[PDB]
Amino acid sequence: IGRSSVRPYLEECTRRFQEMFDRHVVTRPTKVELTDAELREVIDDCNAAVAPLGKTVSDERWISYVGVVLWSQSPRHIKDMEAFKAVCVLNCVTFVWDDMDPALHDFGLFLPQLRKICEKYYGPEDAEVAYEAARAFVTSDHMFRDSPIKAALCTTSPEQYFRFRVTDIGVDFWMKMSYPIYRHPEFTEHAKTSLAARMTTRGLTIVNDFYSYDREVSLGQITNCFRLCDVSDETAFKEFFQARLDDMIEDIECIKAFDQLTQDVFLDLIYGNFVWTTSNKRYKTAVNDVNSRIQA
Amino acid sequence: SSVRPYLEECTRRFQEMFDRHVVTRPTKVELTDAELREVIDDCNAAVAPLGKTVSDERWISYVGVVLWSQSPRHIKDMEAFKAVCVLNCVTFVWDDMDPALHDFGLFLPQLRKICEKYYGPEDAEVAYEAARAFVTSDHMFRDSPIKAALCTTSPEQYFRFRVTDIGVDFWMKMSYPIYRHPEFTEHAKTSLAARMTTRGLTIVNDFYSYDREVSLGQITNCFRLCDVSDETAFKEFFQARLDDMIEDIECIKAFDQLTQDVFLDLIYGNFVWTTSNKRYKTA
Ligand SMILES: [Mg+2]
Ligand SMILES: [Mg+2]
Ligand SMILES: [Mg+2]
Ligand SMILES: [Mg+2]
Ligand SMILES: [Mg+2]
Ligand SMILES: [Mg+2]
Repeated sequence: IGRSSVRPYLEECTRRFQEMFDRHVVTRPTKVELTDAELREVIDDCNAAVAPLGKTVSDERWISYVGVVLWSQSPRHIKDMEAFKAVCVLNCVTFVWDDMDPALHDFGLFLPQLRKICEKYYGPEDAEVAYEAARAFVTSDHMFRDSPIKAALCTTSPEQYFRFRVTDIGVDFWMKMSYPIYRHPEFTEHAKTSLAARMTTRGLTIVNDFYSYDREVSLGQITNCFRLCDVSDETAFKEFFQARLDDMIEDIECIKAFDQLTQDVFLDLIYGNFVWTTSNKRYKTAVNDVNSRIQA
Repeated sequence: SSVRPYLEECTRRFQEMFDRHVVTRPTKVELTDAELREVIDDCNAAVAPLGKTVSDERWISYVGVVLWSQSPRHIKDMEAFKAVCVLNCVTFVWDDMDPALHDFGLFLPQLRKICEKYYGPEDAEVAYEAARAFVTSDHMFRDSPIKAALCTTSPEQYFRFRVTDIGVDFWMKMSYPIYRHPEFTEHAKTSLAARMTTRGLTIVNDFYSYDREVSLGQITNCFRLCDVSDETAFKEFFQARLDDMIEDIECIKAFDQLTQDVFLDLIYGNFVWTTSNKRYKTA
């Protein structure tokens, strides 16, 4: 398995995902429109942050990354657009880190840039929280690139895999830098306990694992739950896919027990990510110029 | 209902499991009589503004879990160790207190005082934030619809809640200064450490504290997800929880040797304390 694929299922599963969201979430996500200059403010900061790492990346590639933030926040409830712009920058620059050959990982060079982004957009205390989460994320991505721990958690069972993904997919980082956008106390506390990350991990990870399976197997990347099944076996795939859909539904139904603003945010993240993932260049083909490995 | 009809068998089954999968037994940390008094003085000073007194016996009951569940082979900082002793004991008191007794204005400063006494500046912020998050979570979720949904839906929703609520995430973020081991610090700060150890800690505590919490109408206990009266269903459910512990423990063994030691000493350590301590023999 290195040239295995979920291509045959692409159509049916997208419809299965879509019908699950129509039944259980209902409310469609709405894309944040960035003005002319906000978009270039963001992209300018993004280049500045990765510039020390010595790899050019395109405005096309930036706008691929930033799409998840434009689509998966909660525009009904946004209050702080400076915090929003920060999440755009931080998520974009850590995507680059994610897509990057570990030889290009310079902490001494990159970590000061993360701190600068945070101090620019947040107040003193939010900046510290956003930075520790940024630091932990890029440190975790680097730590596990060939770790035996990653192999154990990703090959043992769904539970061990999703436990790894709370940090690795970046959703704990996302909550801890997104709470200042909303200035909602309940959500802020769920972000700080990581309950918010834990509630949304499977919904984000299952969707992303399906649509990025082809790219990741081609690159030898083993962090994908559908590697726990034989995708060439249609019966095994469909049974596994079904249990992953049950996981998403159970999570969503428990999310509805949270207060109204908080659950709106959780569901806009799960559903928004699905709209971005299924409409974006990054998940259209295994290898292209917005998702190719950034190497030596 | 009660799980006393099962206590004898399940204790042996727990032990058999640890003997096979962990083997290395926990050992109790001995404090000098000076150290014990410093801890108890710090504990009494932190709870005093809340207006409740705590017997010296009940403090030593609480501190048992820290004496037994650290990894004495790897300790490099006894000031950090006494911090955990103090922080664990005082947050125990907060756990057992009626929500009306909860006052953040008075208690949060005492937590920060403790962390500032025993830790460097960076560690003190990490320990204090985790202490704040724990007591704020325990308060927030008393009679919360969220807690009811997460504890009555499935084991998976339940254990997700317990990562924070049982206090293991707090434990790791206040305990990594004890060891100054760079890998363990990172797993502690990602909360991977807490996630790896949540079920081993929670399943044990849930079994032995089931009787108390059912009497007090507390729902945060996984054995309320099965019918403890039906002994077939109980044995089935208890086996699945045992399988949960075994899988976690085998995956923990892929962590580095020192980190793996701390994780397993934590889970096994808590089982010995729980089974022997005053806290868990009557409601
Ligand atoms: Mg990744
Ligand atoms: Mg990736
Ligand atoms: Mg992926
Ligand atoms: Mg309790
Ligand atoms: Mg409790
Ligand atoms: Mg208990």
